Amino acid sequence: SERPSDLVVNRLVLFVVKGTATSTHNTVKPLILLEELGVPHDIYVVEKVSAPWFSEINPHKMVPAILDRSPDGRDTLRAWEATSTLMYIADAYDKDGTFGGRNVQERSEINNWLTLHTAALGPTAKYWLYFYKLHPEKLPKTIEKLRSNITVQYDILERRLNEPGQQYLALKDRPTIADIATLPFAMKSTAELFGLEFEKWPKLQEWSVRMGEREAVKRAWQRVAGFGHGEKEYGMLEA
Amino acid sequence: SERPSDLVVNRLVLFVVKGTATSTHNTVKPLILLEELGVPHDIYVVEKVSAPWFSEINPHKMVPAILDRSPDGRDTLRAWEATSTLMYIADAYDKDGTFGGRNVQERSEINNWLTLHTAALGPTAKYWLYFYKLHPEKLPKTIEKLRSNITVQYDILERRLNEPGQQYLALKDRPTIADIATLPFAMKSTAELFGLEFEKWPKLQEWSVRMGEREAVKRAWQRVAGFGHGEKEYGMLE
Repeated sequence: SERPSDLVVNRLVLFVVKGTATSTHNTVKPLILLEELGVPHDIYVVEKVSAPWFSEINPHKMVPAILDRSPDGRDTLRAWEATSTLMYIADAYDKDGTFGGRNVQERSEINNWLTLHTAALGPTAKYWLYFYKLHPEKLPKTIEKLRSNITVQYDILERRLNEPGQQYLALKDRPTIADIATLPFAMKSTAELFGLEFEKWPKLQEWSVRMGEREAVKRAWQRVAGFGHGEKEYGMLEA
Repeated sequence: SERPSDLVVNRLVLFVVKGTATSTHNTVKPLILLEELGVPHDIYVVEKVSAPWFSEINPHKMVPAILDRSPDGRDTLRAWEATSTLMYIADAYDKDGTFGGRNVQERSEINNWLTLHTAALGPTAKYWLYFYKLHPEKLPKTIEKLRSNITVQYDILERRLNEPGQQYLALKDRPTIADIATLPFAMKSTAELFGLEFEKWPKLQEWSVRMGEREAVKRAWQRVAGFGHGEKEYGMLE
């Protein structure tokens, strides 16, 4: 379980895999927040998440994961699970609470809508994709029930965004880590993958377009697609 | 929607349902942290989580949920989703970060092991229980794959608790909201429900017992079992 020669932690390192339509919807989450805050970071493209050295970073053996220097720069720390990477980046780099929440009131709603995604739509979408593509046997009654549960989550988000002045999920005024966490599983392209007509949730669709127009979000989607298709296929990408 | 006349927010209100074997595994989580920190609170036993007035508090229409006064008293705050209720209580009441984490390094590990439960074991256990008991049709291949996924999660927790000096999931020295979130789904009674032999994860079983011996945890289990079975069946308890 020796670390590859090219893995060093001089700044925040974000672990990703080769970019595909179905490999980027969790890794893009911390990348959006890094781009929003302009955090200096490296990208490490993992060839095999099953590799022992990677399990020492993330024992759940998935991307995204982060290695970073401690605030005083003496030690190294780690974040894994997409929602945990958002919480870490906000803690370490969002001192103004622009995306993390400035007070107990803001953080109460951010944590409600962030946790709703982490517990409900996120894992439901993950199980849908697993049974749809990865499970050796096709289980259509299971796939259909998971698809049905996704529409129930879209219904909750739609109700929220129909509330007066509610331009984003947590706060009225600005997007937060709750919006960043939800976006990849609540946009037209992902809805079409699930076999859903996204137009049935108009305020949710409008919200997805508004999030999509943010320069940091555009930069994140642009970059995450390219990782592992460049000059260097695997390992630490050239800064 | 108009609230019941007995629903007033003079302090933290924890929304629960009548105590049964199958109704307490999520509501016990915020109650453990309230007992650990000695947070003043009220208990509201919800008769119907389908009630329109309740969906104004939690749009996911489940317990636990919280109403509380904002620190400055200007707003009524809400928390819903079991993990969010832990985050809220920690934010509002855990001044020293005893359960929430005192520094960026502590919080990085607490949030890792808390989110593992929120995203992996929690929803996996929920889907196992749904397909096992609630789904009109029995889908054994789905139930078996979910049961398998539970054993993989126990394997991860076992690995962690085998690391030198790692007495708790997040921190070596003390339990955190990560441990509180995990306990209800990683103890002998729950393992037995899943048809698993909990002895096959010895360090995880030792950890569950260590958590279980805490006075706050004992009080929380006792109280959550009893809600709705005292003087009052539904509404604000006295």
